[PDB]
Amino acid sequence: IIGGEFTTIENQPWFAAIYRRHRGGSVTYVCGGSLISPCWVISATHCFIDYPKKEDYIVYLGRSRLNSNTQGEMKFEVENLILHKDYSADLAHHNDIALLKIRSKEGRCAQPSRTIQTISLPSMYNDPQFGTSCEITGFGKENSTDYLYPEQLKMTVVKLISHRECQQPHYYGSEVTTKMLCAADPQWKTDSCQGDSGGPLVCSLQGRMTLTGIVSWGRGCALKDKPGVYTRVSHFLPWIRSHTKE
Ligand SMILES: Nc1nc2ccccc2s1
Repeated sequence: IIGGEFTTIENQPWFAAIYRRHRGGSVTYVCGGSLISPCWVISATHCFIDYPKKEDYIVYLGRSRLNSNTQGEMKFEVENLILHKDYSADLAHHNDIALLKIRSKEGRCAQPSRTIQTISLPSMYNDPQFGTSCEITGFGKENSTDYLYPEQLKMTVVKLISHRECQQPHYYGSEVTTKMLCAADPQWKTDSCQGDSGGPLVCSLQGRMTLTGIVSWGRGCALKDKPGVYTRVSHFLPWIRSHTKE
């Protein structure tokens, strides 16, 4: 997250931190995700496509720090890693959505607590109007030029951009489809960045906090006329519903 503010997991208790174990034993951060039911985390396919083997991954819930344990956190293995079969990449990632079925070493799913909660899905084809303020959360870079990721979780606020505006040549042209959502700051001063992929774009939809988007792609970070692009969750409900019975 470029700009914005530090936070803790109590302010985004559905946030999942996803790591990969290497041969040799070293563990590195992959991407964010969101707990949508006790056994299911939703994220982005592009985070996993190069290493599609479920055994490679570790998921934490209730974690506020990147490389230290948070009191109360839960650690899970990935029982199933489900990637979208229509995924494609050209800048733009199409159908950039993934499901992780989580399972602890003891065979259990997430147990809700002060630091671990689920986020509601939107109803179909129901999104906030352009100009609406939403929140994004992640452990991604704080500056495009940084090498390190922040040790503490961050969040910021971005505003939804209409498809009409995002499709202008001077924005992203045809790279953006109707299954994607653009969001940015009016001054371009805050944005998602490398390492934020897979995490939640959350909007309040009729009084309910709702998973409107999943961090997917963008040209650079916090650049004029280059918004963050998000998988439009409300266009994938049948896919999510079918695959969460797996
Ligand atoms: N504005 C955005 N920059 C990035 C970088 C990596 C992934 C997602 C995004 S969205």
